[PDB]
Amino acid sequence: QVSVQPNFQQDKFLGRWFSAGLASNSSFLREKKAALSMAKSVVAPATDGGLNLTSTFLRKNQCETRTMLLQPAGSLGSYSYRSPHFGSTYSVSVVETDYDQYALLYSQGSKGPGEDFRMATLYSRTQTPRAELKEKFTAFCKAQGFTEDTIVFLPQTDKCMTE
Repeated sequence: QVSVQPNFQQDKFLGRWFSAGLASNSSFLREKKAALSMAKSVVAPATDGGLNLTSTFLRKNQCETRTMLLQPAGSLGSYSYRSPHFGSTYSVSVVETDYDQYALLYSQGSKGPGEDFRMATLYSRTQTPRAELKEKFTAFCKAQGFTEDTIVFLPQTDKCMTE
């Protein structure tokens, strides 16, 4: 069902990415769509062969950090995320990437209260992705059945982007 980047090279997907686009079926996210902001995500190899994703972003008047272990899930580019707080499991796939400019990610709830969740994410190596890259994201979101009102390009913040 979910496309995973052919011949995915985990060693080339590491380092700093910015979340520049988001689309989801979460009513909660839809309702604060306007208040959502760009996050800075750092990808590093995890001790289990998968990836650690550490994201920092501005919410209210403070920088928040979140860490996510992406465990290998059967093929390179396909991962599983298990929420420590809600026991929910999600499939996370790197659908398409050129490693030095952009990545398209797709996440799907599998088990638990988050089971019906689905989300597409645009990762960019810079805070200002070219229009063509934003086209690839819009096109992916539409094809996957996300509607125009749930697709957002996350505006940059002047905070929580450092180190």
